Amino acid sequence: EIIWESLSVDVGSQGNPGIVEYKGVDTKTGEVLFEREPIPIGTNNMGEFLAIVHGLRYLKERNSRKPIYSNSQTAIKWVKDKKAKSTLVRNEETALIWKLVDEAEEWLNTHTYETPILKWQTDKWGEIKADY
Repeated sequence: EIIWESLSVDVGSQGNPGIVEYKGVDTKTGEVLFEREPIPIGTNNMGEFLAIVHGLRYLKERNSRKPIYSNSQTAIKWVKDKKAKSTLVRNEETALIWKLVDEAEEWLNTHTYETPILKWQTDKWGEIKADY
C-alpha cells in the first residue's frame, strides 16, 4: 500500500544529455520540499540518482523516518549499490554533473541512513507526485 507520509522525488530532463533538474515533494500534499537548479548537461538517470541522495540527506538532517518514493528502478538500484552506473562521457561539458554524482556516491559511502527507498508504482497509483 501507499505510505502517504513520505517524500516523493523525480527528475525533469531534456535531450540526452541535456538540461536536468529534480525535486522532492510531500507525497500527500504535493508541497515542494526541495528543488535542484537546472544543470546544463546531465542525464535523466544521473538526475534521478541525485534526487534520491538529496532526499536521503534532507530527511536525515531533519531526523525524519519517512520513506522516499522514486519511480526509477535503475536509480534505486544505483543508490542501494552506492554506485551510479552512468555511461555518460567524462569531459568538460559533463564535469559538473559527474562531480555531483561522484560526491553523492561519496556521501552514501560515508553515512548511514534509516530511510526505506520504495518504488512508486505508476501503473497503479497514477504519476509520482513529484512528476514534471
